[PDB]
Amino acid sequence: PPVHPFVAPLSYLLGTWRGQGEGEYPTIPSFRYGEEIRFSHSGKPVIAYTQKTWKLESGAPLLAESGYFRPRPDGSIEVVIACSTGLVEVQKGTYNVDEQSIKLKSDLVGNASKWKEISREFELVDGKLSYVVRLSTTTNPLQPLLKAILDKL
Amino acid sequence: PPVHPFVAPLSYLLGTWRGQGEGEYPTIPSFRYGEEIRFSHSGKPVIAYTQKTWKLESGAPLLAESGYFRPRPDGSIEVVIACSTGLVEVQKGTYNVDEQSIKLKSDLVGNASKWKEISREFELVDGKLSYVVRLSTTTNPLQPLLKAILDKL
Repeated sequence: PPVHPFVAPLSYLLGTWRGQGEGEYPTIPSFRYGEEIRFSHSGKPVIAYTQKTWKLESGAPLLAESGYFRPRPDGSIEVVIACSTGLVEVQKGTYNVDEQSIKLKSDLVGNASKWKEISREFELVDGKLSYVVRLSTTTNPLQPLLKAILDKL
Repeated sequence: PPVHPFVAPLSYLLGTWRGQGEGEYPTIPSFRYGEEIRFSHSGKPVIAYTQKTWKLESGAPLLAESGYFRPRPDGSIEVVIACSTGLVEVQKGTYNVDEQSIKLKSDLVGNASKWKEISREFELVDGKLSYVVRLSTTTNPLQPLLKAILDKL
């Protein structure tokens, strides 16, 4: 399967990333986690995304997500994600081929009444995949929650 | 690892299913598709679901979806799904251990303005997994869209 021309600008994502991150939020005291993310494709104008996080010290599973990245040649992109916690997300924004970055704001957060906005920003930095996830809640404004850096395998 | 007691009632699902199905809807002329579904778990109170469909005759990929089945011992169950078409779904309902059936109605259909409600009912019949997906849209009431029957591999 060749990479679809719609997906070609993001082909640096494709493969298996592994690394580690940190969470902290006003409500949640800080923590570290292992993370693995696989981007794959089947020759269509879509990238499939799957992800898992585990306890850094125990290797005991925490969360999983899966979804689909849908980029379009005008630089816009939508991402739909389902989480093992029972949450769904519609994410929208842009990608920049120069910066090899992707900036997303939730258009919808579903099945999580307390969580308002979620943004996710990816960025290839030094050949490693980085992201910041931000969360806003009923009571707390939008602010970082998760930061990670992963090596491509 | 080993089956969480919450997932235990649904352990028949676990594995890879392969079969075919049919789509028809007032707007859409009838079509057939090949379909593969994989239910798996990592010992948590959740079943991961991934699915793909392809053209019966050509073998060309059509859609894919992924998400999570979350059953609870009160017989209730919640399913979240992300689709390669950029849709998300929150499904809610019940499973019946006697009938080996699962009946879900969407609590939310996300990023698909014309589609209002999607119901999904599964049933193990004769060792085969079979389902009906129902759709209502802005102008059409709820009615079958997809019917499939899969063999466990």
